[PDB]
Amino acid sequence: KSEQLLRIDDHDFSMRPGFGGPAIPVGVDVQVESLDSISEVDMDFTMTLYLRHYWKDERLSFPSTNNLSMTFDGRLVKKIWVPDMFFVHSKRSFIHDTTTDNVMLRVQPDGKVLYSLRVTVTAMCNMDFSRFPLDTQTCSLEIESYAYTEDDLMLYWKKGNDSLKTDERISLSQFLIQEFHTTTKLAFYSSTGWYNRLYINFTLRRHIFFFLLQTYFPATLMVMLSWVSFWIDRRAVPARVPLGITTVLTMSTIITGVNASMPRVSYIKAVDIYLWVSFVFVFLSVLEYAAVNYLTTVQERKEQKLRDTHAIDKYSRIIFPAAYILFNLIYWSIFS
Amino acid sequence: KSEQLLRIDDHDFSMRPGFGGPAIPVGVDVQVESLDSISEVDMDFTMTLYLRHYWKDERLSFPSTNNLSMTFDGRLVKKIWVPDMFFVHSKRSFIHDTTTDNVMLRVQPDGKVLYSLRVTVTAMCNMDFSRFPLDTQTCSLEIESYAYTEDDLMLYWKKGNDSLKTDERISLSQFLIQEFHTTTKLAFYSSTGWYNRLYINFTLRRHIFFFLLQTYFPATLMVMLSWVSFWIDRRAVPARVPLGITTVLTMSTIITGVNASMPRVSYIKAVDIYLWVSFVFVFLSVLEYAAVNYLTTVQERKEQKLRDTHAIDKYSRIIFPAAYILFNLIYWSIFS
Amino acid sequence: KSEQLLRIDDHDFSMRPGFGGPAIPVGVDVQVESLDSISEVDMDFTMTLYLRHYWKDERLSFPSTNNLSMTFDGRLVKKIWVPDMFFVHSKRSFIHDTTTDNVMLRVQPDGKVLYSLRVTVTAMCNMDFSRFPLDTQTCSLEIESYAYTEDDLMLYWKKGNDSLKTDERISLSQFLIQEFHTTTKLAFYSSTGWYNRLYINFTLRRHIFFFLLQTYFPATLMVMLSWVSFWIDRRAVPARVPLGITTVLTMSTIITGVNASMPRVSYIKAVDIYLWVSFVFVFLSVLEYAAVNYLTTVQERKEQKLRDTHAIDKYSRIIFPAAYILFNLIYWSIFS
Amino acid sequence: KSEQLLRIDDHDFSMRPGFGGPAIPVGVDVQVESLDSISEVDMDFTMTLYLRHYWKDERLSFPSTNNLSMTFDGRLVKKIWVPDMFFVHSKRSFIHDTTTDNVMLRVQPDGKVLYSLRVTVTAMCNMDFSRFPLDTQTCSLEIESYAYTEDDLMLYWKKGNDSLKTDERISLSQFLIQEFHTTTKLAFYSSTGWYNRLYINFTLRRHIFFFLLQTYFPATLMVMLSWVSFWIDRRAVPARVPLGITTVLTMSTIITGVNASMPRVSYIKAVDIYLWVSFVFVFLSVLEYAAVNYLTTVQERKEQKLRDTHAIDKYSRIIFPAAYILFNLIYWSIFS
Amino acid sequence: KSEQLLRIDDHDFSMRPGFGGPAIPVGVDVQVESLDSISEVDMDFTMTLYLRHYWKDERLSFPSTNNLSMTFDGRLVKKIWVPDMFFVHSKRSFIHDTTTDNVMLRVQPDGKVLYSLRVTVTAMCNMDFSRFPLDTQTCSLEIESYAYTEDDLMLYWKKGNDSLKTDERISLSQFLIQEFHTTTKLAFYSSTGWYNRLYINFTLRRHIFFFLLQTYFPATLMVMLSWVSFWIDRRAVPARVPLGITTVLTMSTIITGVNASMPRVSYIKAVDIYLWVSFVFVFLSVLEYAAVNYLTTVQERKEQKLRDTHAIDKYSRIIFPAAYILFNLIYWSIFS
Ligand SMILES: C=C(C)[C@@H]1[C@H]2OC(=O)[C@@H]1[C@]1(O)C[C@H]3O[C@]34C(=O)O[C@H]2[C@]14C
Ligand SMILES: *[C@@H]1O[C@H](CO)[C@@H](O)[C@H](O)[C@H]1NC(C)=O
Ligand SMILES: *[C@@H]1O[C@H](CO)[C@@H](O)[C@H](O)[C@H]1NC(C)=O
Ligand SMILES: *[C@@H]1O[C@H](CO)[C@@H](O)[C@H](O)[C@H]1NC(C)=O
Ligand SMILES: *[C@@H]1O[C@H](CO)[C@@H](O)[C@H](O)[C@H]1NC(C)=O
Ligand SMILES: *[C@@H]1O[C@H](CO)[C@@H](O)[C@H](O)[C@H]1NC(C)=O
Ligand SMILES: *[C@@H]1O[C@H](CO)[C@@H](O)[C@H](O)[C@H]1NC(C)=O
Ligand SMILES: *[C@@H]1O[C@H](CO)[C@@H](O)[C@H](O)[C@H]1NC(C)=O
Ligand SMILES: *[C@@H]1O[C@H](CO)[C@@H](O)[C@H](O)[C@H]1NC(C)=O
Ligand SMILES: *[C@@H]1O[C@H](CO)[C@@H](O)[C@H](O)[C@H]1NC(C)=O
Ligand SMILES: CCCCCCCCCCCC
Ligand SMILES: CCCCCCCCCCCC
Ligand SMILES: CCCCCCCCCCCC
Ligand SMILES: CCCCCCCCCCCC
Ligand SMILES: CCCCCCCCCCCC
Ligand SMILES: CCCCCCCCCCCC
Ligand SMILES: CCCCCCCCCCCC
Ligand SMILES: CCCCCCCCCC
Ligand SMILES: CCCCCCCCCC
Ligand SMILES: CCCCCCCCCC
Ligand SMILES: CCCCCCCCCC
Ligand SMILES: CCCCCCCCCC
Ligand SMILES: CCCCCCCCCC
Ligand SMILES: CCCCCCCCCC
Ligand SMILES: CCCCCCCCCC
Ligand SMILES: CCCCCC
Ligand SMILES: CCCCCC
Ligand SMILES: CCCCCC
Ligand SMILES: CCCCCC
Ligand SMILES: CCCCCC
Ligand SMILES: CCCCCC
Ligand SMILES: CCCCCC
Repeated sequence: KSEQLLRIDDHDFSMRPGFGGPAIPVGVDVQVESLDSISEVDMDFTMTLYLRHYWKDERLSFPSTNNLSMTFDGRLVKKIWVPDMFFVHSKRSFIHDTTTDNVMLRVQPDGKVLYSLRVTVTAMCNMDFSRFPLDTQTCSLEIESYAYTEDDLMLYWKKGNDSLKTDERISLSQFLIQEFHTTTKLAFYSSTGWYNRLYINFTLRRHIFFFLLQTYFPATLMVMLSWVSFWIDRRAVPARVPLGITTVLTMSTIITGVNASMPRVSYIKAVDIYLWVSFVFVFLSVLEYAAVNYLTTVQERKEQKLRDTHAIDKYSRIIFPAAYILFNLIYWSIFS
Repeated sequence: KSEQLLRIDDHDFSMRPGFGGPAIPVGVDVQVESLDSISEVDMDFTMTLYLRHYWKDERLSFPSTNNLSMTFDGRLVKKIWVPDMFFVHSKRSFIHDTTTDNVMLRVQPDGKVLYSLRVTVTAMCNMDFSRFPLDTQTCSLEIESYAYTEDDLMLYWKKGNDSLKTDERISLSQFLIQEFHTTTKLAFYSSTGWYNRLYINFTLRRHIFFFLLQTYFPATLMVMLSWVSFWIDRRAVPARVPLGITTVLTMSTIITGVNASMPRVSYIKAVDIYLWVSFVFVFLSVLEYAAVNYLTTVQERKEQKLRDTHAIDKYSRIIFPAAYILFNLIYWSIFS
Repeated sequence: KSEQLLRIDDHDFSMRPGFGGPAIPVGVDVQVESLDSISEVDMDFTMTLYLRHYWKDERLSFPSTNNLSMTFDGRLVKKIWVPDMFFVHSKRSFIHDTTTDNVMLRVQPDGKVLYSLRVTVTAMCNMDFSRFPLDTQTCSLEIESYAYTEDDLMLYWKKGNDSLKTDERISLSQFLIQEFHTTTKLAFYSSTGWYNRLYINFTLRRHIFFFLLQTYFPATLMVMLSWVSFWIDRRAVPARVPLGITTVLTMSTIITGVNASMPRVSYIKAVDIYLWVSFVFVFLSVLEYAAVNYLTTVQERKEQKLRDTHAIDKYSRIIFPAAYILFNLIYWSIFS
Repeated sequence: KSEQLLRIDDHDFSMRPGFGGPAIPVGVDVQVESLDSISEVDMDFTMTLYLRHYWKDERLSFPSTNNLSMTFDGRLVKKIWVPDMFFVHSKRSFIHDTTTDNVMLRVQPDGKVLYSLRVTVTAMCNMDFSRFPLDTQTCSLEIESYAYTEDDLMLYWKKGNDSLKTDERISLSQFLIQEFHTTTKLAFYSSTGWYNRLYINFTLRRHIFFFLLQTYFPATLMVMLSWVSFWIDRRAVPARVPLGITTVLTMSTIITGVNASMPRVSYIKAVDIYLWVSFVFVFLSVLEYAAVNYLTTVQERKEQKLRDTHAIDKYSRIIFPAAYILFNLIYWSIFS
Repeated sequence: KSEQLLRIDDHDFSMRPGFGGPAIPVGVDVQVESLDSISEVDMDFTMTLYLRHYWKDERLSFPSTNNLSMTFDGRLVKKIWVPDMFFVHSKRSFIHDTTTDNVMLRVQPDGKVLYSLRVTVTAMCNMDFSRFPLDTQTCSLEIESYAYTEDDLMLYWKKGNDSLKTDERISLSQFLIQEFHTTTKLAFYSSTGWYNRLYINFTLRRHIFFFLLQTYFPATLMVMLSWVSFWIDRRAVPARVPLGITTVLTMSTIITGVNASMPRVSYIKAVDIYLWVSFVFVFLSVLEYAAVNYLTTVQERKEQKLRDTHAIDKYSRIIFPAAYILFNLIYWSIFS
């Protein structure tokens, strides 16, 4: 029996290697397999990855006539000491087990150990959508030991920045992913002490032109179309009135449709300001003709009692486009 | 073997410490890690936290030549006595188990024990939406012992109000969170007796300006736009009629769009009252013109058979805005 | 050891108390903790409750110098006999297990046993929506023994109608709950025999005024608006035609919006009849003006070749409202 | 101990009864409790039922001084031989386990065994939606042995067609259920051989009148409303043009609303043909007036330069209704 | 006992057959039962299948007086050596277990083993939607050993291209499935070495005519309808203006409805280009009449101060259709 080469019953595996002395170093490597999904309302993401550990334990040394190592499955894990990593700020996770548990142990003759497993994790990520759709988000995944402080276990990336590998075909449906890198930091708990923590960081961006074409284009077109009425003769009331009222109706339907398809985040975003200012411009163009119609009727009644283009139209033809251009300049300077 | 220092087999661990005498006190600490989500249709919320227990048991004392403690994982729990806490009014919960069970036990040489675990819980929260979107909600999470009354187990907060800690970056997408504090209260069950219960309280609020801009602004603009027809000549029937009918259509589409985007709660809310009163104001503007046109036709026929502005318009120009302003004053005094 | 006071190994716990003789009575109490959700499409509801059992077994009697009882957790269950209750007509259920299994056993010195557990269950409920939104539903939850007939186990409510308790703040978001009571009935299975079954009954109702305001009010307003054209001069064709066609469009949008927000039940309901009759009334008013315009053109052309209000308008002004009022009287007498 | 009356340790229970000889017959009965849900997009249904097995095993015979049988729970199943049935073409399934496993074994003194359990299963069902909403679907649930061919195990319905029972109040929200019956068939696997398979068959149908009223009625009404313009004076251009364009808008909104409420099946169905032919009829009536108005203006200009009802209208008044009637006759003869 | 024929206790089954020598060959067969679902936003598919393994082990040889084989269930798997296959790039999977584990082991007298199990797996699939709805996707399912490299275990298809069988009734609701075939390829890991990998490939396509009729047809019809105004007398302002503005409103509603019914993928697709170019064509025809009306009013004012068809309409009648046809030719040459 191979479990008789390792003196399982001659040693107590409830304590760490080197217990009572200096801390034991443990190295970590990670390979990212895929990004499964992202949730904007719940503010989390899901990832599948390979996790590997490296450490040395003299109690597992065995004699050999050559340099062949021995490989074991998940059944041996319960009989020896292994490091207890967990994912910080996660919501749910599990280890894959088809057709059997995806766990491996490899032991060298001199006592070096490799421990590998395949896991799926959902972790939290705070997001800010004030600048939507020109926003940028940064996310991270954190690893830490649950029960051992830095006095007992020393956690580090095995090969520095070379310890992170990502799949060539990783992609998301509605985001672009870039800038994977690794960092470390020390954390404190008043109950127990200081801990090492490892990080995996990346960035997310959207496709700008899609949102431009879907949202900003129709609003600009409707605002420009409402300016046509300033060039129609003022004597055609049944032509001037329906134009303005139907433009207002169209702008309202567009705004409702746009709201129906965005993530349901209930605070003011950058796209909302643009849409509601355009709605005010279309509203003001209808009141402009109401003032012209009233003053023309007043003059005709006074002339009849005694017995060309109105100035408001001429000034509107200049004022409305200039105001819209000035608003656009300020907006795109603020929001880049 | 470390389990031989603690005389596990020399004691019965189905009974509480101090059995037959005074109740054993147990202290509790809580650290809130995140708020995962909140559901308005089912009226519940989800939370992840650390739970910690403190107590003393002389049966676990072991000799030591120094003052170092021993740490064990979840495999020891089944061999000793531990407190049986549960969450009152909860719907589902679980303990995280990747890469192993997130359970820890630490024993001092004099017999003091610390018991810590990491858990996610879903709990019920009754809410009232009569004043939507100006409503305020209060929620709480409750802890109690399942099998021991106040005569056997004494449950209390370990450090008073300092025993509750919350994450620096706790947030929700559609709510504002504030005012965490802890309380205690005694509960009675007729079948077994009196129990101590612990509480964690917090408050929720919405972003008012977003809802103002999305809902109250368009309705007011449409109501004011319907008043333009009072200033247009009564002889232009093909201009006066379409304006009113199209304003009614626009108001109806806005109401349908707003209804589709709110949580599906089937009773009358504050925002419903405002919207349907504005729909009546636009409705009454169409009947006013119907009366003006009918009386004009009757007068003209009477004059021709025998062989200026109508008073209704002059009165309407004043009466409609004053009534709308009075309604707004009453509404905003009642709903603040 | 506490399990040595009870002669576990001296008795056979695969058989019921009193085996071979009269049936053993078992009493039941239920405390309803919350109603979690209800689904109209799948016709089921979810509930959380406490379940308690009472019976006597002399094999569990133990000597004592006093009258104190002993409490055990869920680990003792597998070593003794317990009743096997199950929920009839259920779809899924589970027992809570955080931080440990929510199971309790208390044994009296004379052998009386109390068995308590906390459970969540989803159960079916047939619903009929023919009278929506004026419908009323009755539901029940049923309890029965799986393997013992009435000749072996006798099941009853321990304290009659006082055995059911409900929470003071139990509520549903879209329903009103009323009239909790308990009942019993005998059931027959041809393979095994007769069984006792216990029932918990309750009733559900809706908020009528919300549905009235959301659905019946706008349709009535639009129907009344379509009658305005009967008072407009027939010589204004470009005002009479657009009014009718726009009213038809508005009614269609209202009907589509209402259908989009109701439960997706694919058969005719009370509200559907009302909406489509109002649609026909608005449709018939457009044909009315088509007849008036055609006859007027014929009359003028005949007179010119040969070289007031039309009666149809006068009669329509009376007939249409009378017909609508008659329809309303019949409808609301049938559907209350 | 009842498990010592049956000589458990004196027999090998890894081999079937009668091993080495003729196949052992096993009878099956089924009782259907409910139909839980049905998914048209994923093409599956969910069912809850009781499964009962009958067979004889002489090794389980025990002596008795009377004719009583012994009852056991699910704990005995692991110690004897039982048949290994499974559901063919299923997606997921489970056995209910509250308050304990819903499994029963009843053994006669002479060795006859009854094995009963309560199970929930999700099974696939291929559907064809070409004739929606006038389509009919057929579904089945299949039962087979996993590891034994017909040379070892003979599987059959115990009581012919009387072996299937259904609940008196089984129903679905959007379908009607009918025609339950049972069949059998032999199947071949190249790796192992022949197997017996058992079937449960039923039929599903829709409510026709609901779909008629929601879809076919409004489209026909709009098509008939477009014919009104043929009877209006050709000189009323601002009355003729908006009527046609608004009818087109109403029809388009109706089609979009109807599409939004159906299951998302991406190929041509029967209702799509009707709606899009009606849209073409409304489109063609607008071009008809564009032709009449153009020819009228050409004639007037020619006569003025030189110094009644148009035939197109007269012929359209007859042609359009006749073509629509003919289309309806063909459609309802093809789709019944 | 049957397990005493196989010398279980005489062998170490933690090591592979032939340890220390050449690699052991393992053959694989697959039968596909169904395709359960597909998610375009999350980019995965779900499959149910049978997996079979073939290999030889001398340690399981047993003497026999005939040539009959023995069959075992999943309980024997834990006592012998079996291959550890897993699915590469999978998100979740499980093995069916109703009414017991769907696992079979059959052993020949000479030591040949067949190992069969039934599993459901969800695997990722990168998709590209640039050419939607004329896009084509290719998918694969991958099988590999978790712990043994090519120096220990040789993995191959048992019968080449004949090792894959698919159900005759495999189908999807919204896709067509075709071209199943198998391949192999070697993969390298820097940590451990070289592995064999097996592939199963297939292709997906859509129903083109459905999307043509639902999307491209209404947009083309509305573009053609906007050309009618070029043939109407320029002096009918209340007929020309409403036609254009209502055409714009109709096109906008169509675009919103189509966007609401497509998968939520946030980048530009082929259908989006066609729809927004058609919207521009309708927008430009409204400015065309704005120019004609202004130039006519200027001329009449100049002539009055001093005391037929306008050319723009004549040229528009030719230019607009030619440009649309040219755009269609270029678009359909690019996207096939
Ligand atoms: C249907 C709509 C949008 C309105 C309705 O009334 C309007 O004012 C809008 C208009 O687009 C413009 C005007 O021609 C219209 C008409 O008389 O009825 C209709 C027409 C077409
Ligand atoms: C490799 O194995 C041989 C025994 O064959 C041993 O002598 C040698 O030291 C080993 N080398 C290493 C690097 O372990
Ligand atoms: C890893 O590389 C990144 C590159 O952005 C760098 O920022 C980071 O400091 C590096 N970490 C280490 C440990 O070198
Ligand atoms: C600290 O440990 C020493 C043992 O070296 C012990 O004698 C001493 O009492 C301990 N101090 C306290 C405060 O427990
Ligand atoms: C803790 O502080 C909160 C702060 O509002 C207070 O309400 C509560 O009473 C305090 N509890 C105790 C025990 O002091
Ligand atoms: C109460 O306990 C005493 C022993 O202290 C016993 O003698 C007596 O019978 C008990 N009475 C009851 C009612 O249990
Ligand atoms: C209990 O009270 C309810 C109240 O309506 C009644 O319906 C029921 O029949 C009563 N049962 C008994 C056993 O008294
Ligand atoms: C019934 O039991 C009696 C003894 O109680 C026995 O003699 C008889 O044979 C039995 N009959 C059957 C049909 O089991
Ligand atoms: C078939 O079984 C017989 C035993 O009756 C045996 O002698 C013979 O060798 C077997 N044949 C083969 C091809 O293994
Ligand atoms: C299996 O069949 C496919 C069918 O096209 C073919 O492409 C492939 O080369 C075949 N594989 C082998 C190993 O022949
Ligand atoms: C058509 C409305 C948008 C006008 C501005 C063009 C977009 C410039 C934004 C650049 C983002 C990097
Ligand atoms: C409240 C935080 C800054 C957001 C500013 C919103 C201003 C809305 C203006 C809309 C104009 C119609
Ligand atoms: C836009 C219509 C609302 C005008 C009144 C403003 C609301 C006043 C109360 C706001 C609560 C903070
Ligand atoms: C049912 C609770 C009282 C709420 C009062 C609603 C009154 C709304 C009137 C709307 C008039 C159009
Ligand atoms: C406005 C349409 C409803 C008119 C009838 C009034 C409601 C009567 C039914 C009341 C049911 C409680
Ligand atoms: C199908 C069950 C009887 C329901 C009768 C509904 C009749 C509605 C007629 C609507 C005509 C506009
Ligand atoms: C940005 C990737 C190429 C897509 C170009 C889209 C151009 C659409 C033009 C629409 C004209 C209104
Ligand atoms: C905001 C007030 C709207 C009503 C004003 C109507 C136009 C005024 C013409 C002088
Ligand atoms: C009537 C003079 C030209 C009108 C267009 C002015 C455009 C303003 C852009 C600054
Ligand atoms: C509720 C009134 C519906 C009919 C309106 C008729 C207008 C009256 C003009 C005298
Ligand atoms: C023509 C007099 C001014 C019209 C508007 C009056 C508004 C009064 C608000 C109370
Ligand atoms: C159902 C007939 C629709 C066309 C009739 C148009 C009105 C004719 C009035 C004489
Ligand atoms: C102008 C003659 C009457 C028009 C209605 C005829 C209907 C034709 C259906 C065959
Ligand atoms: C000279 C014709 C003017 C047409 C109206 C222009 C308004 C839109 C400019 C982009
Ligand atoms: C009035 C001149 C003919 C108009 C038809 C032009 C169609 C151009 C398609 C190439
Ligand atoms: C807001 C434009 C109208 C100007 C009134 C003088
Ligand atoms: C009198 C000129 C008014 C201009 C307003 C835009
Ligand atoms: C709604 C105002 C009506 C007044 C008629 C005299
Ligand atoms: C708004 C109605 C006024 C009535 C004046 C005669
Ligand atoms: C409503 C029908 C009126 C008939 C008058 C002659
Ligand atoms: C509808 C076509 C009419 C043809 C008249 C010559
Ligand atoms: C479409 C532009 C034509 C210009 C004719 C002079």
